This record gives sequence, structure tokens and C-alpha cells, in this order.
Amino acid sequence: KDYQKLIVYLCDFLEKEVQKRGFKKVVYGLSGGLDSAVVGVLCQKVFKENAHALLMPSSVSMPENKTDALNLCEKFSIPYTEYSIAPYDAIFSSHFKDASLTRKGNFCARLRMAFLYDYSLKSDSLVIGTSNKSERMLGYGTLFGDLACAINPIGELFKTEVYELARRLNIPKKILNKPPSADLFVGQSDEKDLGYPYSVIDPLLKDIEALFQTKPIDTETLAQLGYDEILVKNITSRIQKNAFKLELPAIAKRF
Amino acid sequence: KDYQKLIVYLCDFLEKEVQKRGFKKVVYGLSGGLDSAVVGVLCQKVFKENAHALLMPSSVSMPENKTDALNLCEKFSIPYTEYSIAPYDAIFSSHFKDASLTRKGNFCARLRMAFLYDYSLKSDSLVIGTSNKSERMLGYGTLFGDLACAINPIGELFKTEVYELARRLNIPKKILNKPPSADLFVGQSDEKDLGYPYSVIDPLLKDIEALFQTKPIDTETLAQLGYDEILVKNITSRIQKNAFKLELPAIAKRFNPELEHH
Ligand SMILES: Nc1ncnc2c1ncn2[C@@H]1O[C@H](COP(=O)(O)OP(=O)(O)OC[C@H]2OC([n+]3cccc(C(=O)O)c3)[C@H](O)[C@@H]2O)[C@@H](O)[C@H]1O
Ligand SMILES: Nc1ncnc2c1ncn2[C@@H]1O[C@H](COP(=O)(O)OP(=O)(O)OC[C@H]2O[C@@H]([n+]3cccc(C(=O)O)c3)[C@H](O)[C@@H]2O)[C@@H](O)[C@H]1O
Ligand SMILES: Nc1ncnc2c1ncn2[C@@H]1O[C@H](COP(=O)(O)OP(=O)(O)OP(=O)(O)O)[C@@H](O)[C@H]1O
Ligand SMILES: Nc1ncnc2c1ncn2[C@@H]1O[C@H](COP(=O)(O)OP(=O)(O)OP(=O)(O)O)[C@@H](O)[C@H]1O
Ligand SMILES: [Mg+2]
Ligand SMILES: [Mg+2]
Repeated sequence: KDYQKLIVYLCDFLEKEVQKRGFKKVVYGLSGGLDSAVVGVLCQKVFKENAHALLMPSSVSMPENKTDALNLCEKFSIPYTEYSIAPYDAIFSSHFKDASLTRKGNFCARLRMAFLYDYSLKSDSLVIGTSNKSERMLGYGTLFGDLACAINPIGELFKTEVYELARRLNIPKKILNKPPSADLFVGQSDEKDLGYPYSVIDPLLKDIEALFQTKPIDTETLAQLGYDEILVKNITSRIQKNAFKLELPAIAKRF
Repeated sequence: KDYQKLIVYLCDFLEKEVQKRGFKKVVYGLSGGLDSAVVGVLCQKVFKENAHALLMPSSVSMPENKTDALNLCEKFSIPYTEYSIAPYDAIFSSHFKDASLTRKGNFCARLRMAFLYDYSLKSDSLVIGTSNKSERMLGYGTLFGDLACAINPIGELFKTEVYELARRLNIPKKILNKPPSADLFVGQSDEKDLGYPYSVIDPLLKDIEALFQTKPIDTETLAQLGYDEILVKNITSRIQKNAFKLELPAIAKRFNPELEHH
């Protein structure tokens, strides 16, 4: 129950990493969801007015999410800026009508990466990421999109742990009770895309991280732990298919 | 010859890296410049028609560059597609009229990454990078922009070496002698931005690679070699300031509390 210890640890991390790089200001995307709310509150405790939230709704971003984001900023005195990327996704939709929801969402996530980095350069700030360990392991995120940042304080925290941390940070119940959703298209949700809730995925991901962090996953070993055959096959496939997102691009060694 | 061994080496790298990932098709951005022309020719030899070139001119892109890129595809039978990003940068210019040239250029480089990746997903392909070793060490490129890719065959070749390889690959003279330029704004050139041509930069980078790799750069040692003080200061700064572009993000490790009995 020593989450106060964890909060101090993460705040110290943010302070040290930003300082060692020669910066004193940070920016991050605030979506109205749990993860970015946690990152926003942590940065506010460390940089106060020097931590800035950037809200970037799209043409399909759900309205409620944005208002919840604004309410968070007012509650925690977080300076913010609202910048719509709708004019950009509108062009993409007109040029690629039959584009899959995934392609449309990935473009938006990258547009967000671009404006966060643009904002950072013009204001001399660093971009703080919000991807949690569950998403990172599953590769549930857009490469060079929401996975793009300079520093990420909750990258080794599983989704269930980010939630527990959020409670200690007094994150609004509105955001705490909100089901995870990339919000890249109307009706999207982590549970629907993944097929299982984080209450079922996280326990398995934790054993996989402990047993096979730098070695191949042994589905038979996981089977012995009492995990559903189908569940293991599905989660293992996702992890192995997206392992590349956690690695640097392959560069031919000097001849 | 060693250049032929190099070509075979790079071709094998591309085929093995793409195959081990379960792919058979690749895509890359063709700007009309030397770096992308080199990557395009190499990919054509390995994947033939399965290697696609994506031309993405902006509102400021020089027209001559697109023409040279198109002629390259014709000479080497490279399938291509032209998608202008002008409509997108036009909105950016309208929203941020006073944005710096660097900010505007970074936005375009990132739009190109997004379309290359969009194209790769819809066609079951991998994005091949074109950043050379000089650009990588100097951080002369947009993070998550042109530096973004799955595999990069020329990341360990200095610009000067890329030029020599290009000669053996029979790249059009128009491209070979073309001055390096991000072409993110009218009149841009690597020499004007960096302050020096690669003929002066590369020799210094090669010494830095040989002298410093386990320890930080020592400007006094470089001064003893005979390098000009300004060149050393300029290049050393670019390398140290932009080293972060070649690394993954800093992620906070799991918290391990120091227990009372520890
Ligand atoms: N083996 C390999 N080695 C190196 N590169 C490889 C590769 N295999 C594919 N690639 C490349 O990776 C690309 C596919 O990766 P990527 O573009 O990320 O795309 P993808 O993984 O296909 O889509 C991202 C997914 O996670 C999503 N997401 C996005 C944003 C936020 C959240 C959230 O929960 O907040 C979730 C999204 O909705 C979708 O379900 C390919 O098209 C290809 O260019
Ligand atoms: N220490 C650090 N650790 C982690 N992240 C750090 C950081 N310092 C800055 N950052 C972040 O990195 C950002 C700055 O990097 P970045 O956005 O790339 O921007 P930046 O390096 O400032 O501009 C890109 C540069 O490379 C150029 N370029 C671009 C595109 C193509 C070519 C070409 O030759 O084709 C050359 C360009 O002309 C310019 O000289 C910052 O705003 C910040 O968010
Ligand atoms: N409309 C948006 N405005 C600003 N940032 C956004 C927006 N949509 C996505 N982002 C950014 O991309 C990330 C993707 O959201 P993600 O679903 O992963 O987490 P979240 O919304 O913070 O929390 P949760 O996973 O519970 O929904 C956000 O954390 C945020 O940094
Ligand atoms: N108009 C464009 N169309 C397609 N791709 C582009 C365009 N502009 C830039 N790119 C991509 O981004 C990269 C920019 O890198 P860069 O300008 O340094 O190299 P280059 O133009 O190939 O060669 P050079 O360094 O001599 O200019 C290109 O290699 C290419 O993949
Ligand atoms: Mg969300
Ligand atoms: Mg060029």
C-alpha cells in the first residue's frame, strides 16, 4: 500500500531525466483517459506550470473525453492548449475513404506525435509519453505515434497498476471508471480490440514479463500455470508480432 | 572489387532482414536525392517489383527533384506512386504562419513517415530507411520523421561512402552531383545548415568513431590532430546534443523499494 513511495519514485524520475537533458519544461497529450491523466498529474507535481497538457481531438474523438480532460486541468491547475487535428484527418478521409479504422487511427496518432514534438521545439520542452507496460508488451499502440516520446514514467507499469496509482493520485472517478479506449474511432475500446479485460490480461502479462523478458515465450509453461489455452495463444501471438515496436530499426553493420 | 562485395553485402542484408520478419515487399520515400536513390536501386535488385517508391512532394519541394526521382524509377523499372503532402502542410502554414523553417520542415518529414507507414500497412510492406551514417551521428534528420523505418541498409555508411557506392550503382549524374539538401524549404542545403560539406565533415567523423566509442569526445585530442577549432566545436556539439535520436525513450524501471532490513 506504499503507493506514496511509488509516487515519490516516479516524480524523482521525471525531475532527474528532464534535468539531465538540460530541460525544465514538458508537454504531453491529454486525452481524457486514465494513462495521460496519471502522467499529467505526476508532471504537475514536479514542474507545476512548466508542465503543459495538449488536447488534440480528431473528427471522431468522443466529446466527453475532451471535457473530462479540461476538467482535469482545472482541478489540478494544469496549463493546457486545445488544438484540433480534424482538419488534417478530414483530408486523409477524403483521400482514403475505404481506409481501415486502424489506418485512420494510426494516422491520427502520428499527427498527435507531430504536434507534440512541434509544441516541444517551439516552447523548449520535452515530450512525456504515456504508454503503459500492458500496451507496450502487446504492441497495442502506433509505432512513431503514441509510442513516441523522450521520457515515459509509466512504461513499466501494467494497466492495472496505473489504475491503482491513479486512485492514490486522486484522479477523478469519471476517468477512473472510464473503460480504456484508444478513441481512434467511435465505439472503440481496449476490451473489444484485445478481446479480454486488463483484469485477465495483466496477470498473464506479468508472468510472461517475469519468465520470458529476454527469452522466447513457452506456451506450455504458461499452460501449466493454469492459463486458458486460447488466451495464451492470443496474447503470445500479439506480443511476438509486435516485439519490433520496442526495438530500434535494423541497421546494416559497417562493412 | 570491394564495392561489389559491399553491394552483395547490402543486398543480402535487405533480403534476410525482410524475410526473417515474414515480409516480401518494401516501400521507401524517393526524394530525388542521392541517399534514397541508392536505397531504391538496392531494393530493386533484391525485391524487383515488390520494392515500391513513394514520391511525396510538399508545397515547397523543388519540382526538379520529383522529375529526377521519376527518371530514376524509369531507368531502373521501379514501381512508384506520387502522393502530395501539400494539402496538409498548407493547413500547418495557415495555423502557424510564423513557425520556424525547422518546425515546418519537421512537420513535413513526419507527414512522410506517416504516409510511408500507412502505405506499408495497406500493402503488407516494410519501410526501408535512407539515413546515412553522417546524418545519424550528427542528428541531422527529424526524429520519428525521416529517421523512422524498419530497416536501413546505409545507416553505417558515411555520406562520402554513399556517393562512392552510388557511382558503382550507376545512379544518374543529375543525382550524383546534386548538392545534399533536406529540401524542406526553398534554398536549403546540408552545407549551409551544417556549415561544412561532407568532404570536410566525414574525415572528422571517422576519427571520432575510431578514437571515441568507450569514452566521450576529447576536443583537445582532435585539436592535436590538426582539425580546426570551430569545426570540432560544431561537430562535437551536434553529436552529443543529438545522440538521443539514436536511442529508445527513457522508461522508468520497475520500482524496487529498499526494505527496512536491507
Ligand atoms: N517485423 C517487423 N519489423 C519492423 N517493422 C515492422 C514489422 N512488422 C511490421 N512492421 C511495421 O509496423 C507497421 C505496423 O505497426 P503500427 O503502424 O503501429 O500498426 P498496427 O500495429 O498494425 O496498428 C496499431 C494498433 O495498436 C493501435 N493503437 C494505436 C494508438 C493508440 C492505441 C491505444 O491503446 O492508445 C492503440 C491500433 O488502434 C491498432 O489496433 C507496419 O505497417 C510496418 O510498416
Ligand atoms: N536530450 C533529449 N532527449 C530526448 N529528446 C530530446 C532531447 N533533446 C531534444 N529532444 C526532443 O527532440 C526534439 C528535437 O529533435 P527534432 O524534432 O528531430 O528536431 P531538430 O533536431 O531540432 O530539427 C531537425 C534537424 O535535422 C534536420 N533535418 C530534418 C529532416 C531531414 C533532414 C535531411 O537531411 O533529410 C535534416 C534539420 O534541418 C534540423 O537541422 C525536440 O523538440 C524534443 O522534443
Ligand atoms: N484527443 C487526444 N488529445 C490529446 N492526446 C491524445 C488524444 N488521443 C490520444 N492522445 C495521446 O495518446 C495516448 C493514447 O491514449 P491511450 O488510450 O493509450 O491512453 P489514455 O487515453 O490516456 O488512457 P486509457 O488507456 O484508459 O484510455 C494518450 O495517453 C495521449 O497522450
Ligand atoms: N519529396 C519527397 N518525396 C519522397 N520522399 C522524400 C521527400 N523528401 C524527403 N523524402 C525522404 O526523406 C529522406 C530525406 O533525406 P535526405 O534529403 O537527407 O536524403 P536524399 O534526398 O535521399 O539525399 P540527399 O541527402 O543528397 O539530399 C529521403 O531519403 C526520403 O526517403
Ligand atoms: Mg484513451
Ligand atoms: Mg533531398
